[PDB]
Amino acid sequence: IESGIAHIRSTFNNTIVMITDTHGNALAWSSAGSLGFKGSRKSTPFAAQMAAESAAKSAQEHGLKTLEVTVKGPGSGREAAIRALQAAGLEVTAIKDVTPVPHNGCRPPKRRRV
RNA sequence: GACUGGAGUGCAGAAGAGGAGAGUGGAAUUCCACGUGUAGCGGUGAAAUGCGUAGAUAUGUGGAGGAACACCAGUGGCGAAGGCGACUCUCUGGUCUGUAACUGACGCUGAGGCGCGAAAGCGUGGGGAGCAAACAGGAUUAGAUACCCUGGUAGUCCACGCCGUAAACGAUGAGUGCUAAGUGUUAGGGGGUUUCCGCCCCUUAGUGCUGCAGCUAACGCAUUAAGCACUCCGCCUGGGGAGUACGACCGCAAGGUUGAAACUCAAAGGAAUUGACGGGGGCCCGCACAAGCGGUGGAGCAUGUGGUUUAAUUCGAAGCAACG
Ligand SMILES: [K+]
Ligand SMILES: [K+]
Ligand SMILES: [Mg+2]
Ligand SMILES: [Mg+2]
Ligand SMILES: [Mg+2]
Ligand SMILES: [Mg+2]
Repeated sequence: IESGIAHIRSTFNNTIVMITDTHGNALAWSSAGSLGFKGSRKSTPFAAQMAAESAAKSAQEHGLKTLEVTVKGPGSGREAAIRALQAAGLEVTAIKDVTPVPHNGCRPPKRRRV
């Protein structure tokens, strides 16, 4: 009711933004597809902003003033999404990383055009 | 017979992902269960196949399973090479530095043999999370038995045993000595100075950069020589056929090692130079685009050209650069 955590999964294809409680129960989420986009336009900072805003202004169901934000992936829309979450009318307390880095564990798939 | 600069042992130190075994750690991919949780996720140049209201995607908790080990990590270390990176222990190999104690040429190479030997692959039995040949579906395309997407078996991992190939490459055989420098870097030693620290110089074995002589067809090599010399081995004698055929040996097999001729060609090739080109880069320009104006292509006619039909339909011009 007072504070939440935001998880953004930004990738070179789409941006998901989920607002949850600090001990990890979902209240809301959104993405560019639920926002109404269909192609590469999903992958844009504008879609990132819009999905962020929809997420936060539904998170004001049970209400909050403060967010801790956690950013995942190489998607370029993290700046726009964080600006959205600051400017929607919430006090983003801190930003942090969820870069899922293995210490050379399981290997990636192949490069493209090979 | 004698000696020690080679070679080796001893003695005092130093580094190290050198190898085998056993055990061990946490990231992190996947999966199982459970909450929260609502309609998308994924992917592309666009998509679609596919997963998803029988509830995902995500988010947290806990658990299972295997594979590889970020930072350190560096033209840095070690190793004969292949290659070796998480940690600890055990068992082991080799290298360098200093000494001049010890032996006293005991050495260098090395046909034929013996072993090792990336990855793929083969046999048996496990394991199999990811990635993934083959394959299926979806796109692409003129077609696509491909690139591209979603899935995915062999495999990849282990034990044991085979296979013994490689752009297995520094495309540069092992050994010895000699022939200018400058500079990093690693492991050591010696000395001058200084409170150690720190700076400096000399030297040993490595590893890299740049360069003198000299060599080289040149590119370039240059005390880590492709220099100057000696020993030993292996290999070459135009291209292709052909690393084929016969033969032998090895191999469960796949296939490997050894290795020709007939026939055919008049070249094949290396390095470098000048251009031209480039679905390479960079800089600059032109109505070249873009921004705009008005037009052609549509209609009718004039003209020219083509094709044709003609006794003849004179000849010439033919992408830009022929066709009022
Ligand atoms: K096997
Ligand atoms: K190699
Ligand atoms: Mg193998
Ligand atoms: Mg224009
Ligand atoms: Mg007209
Ligand atoms: Mg004419």
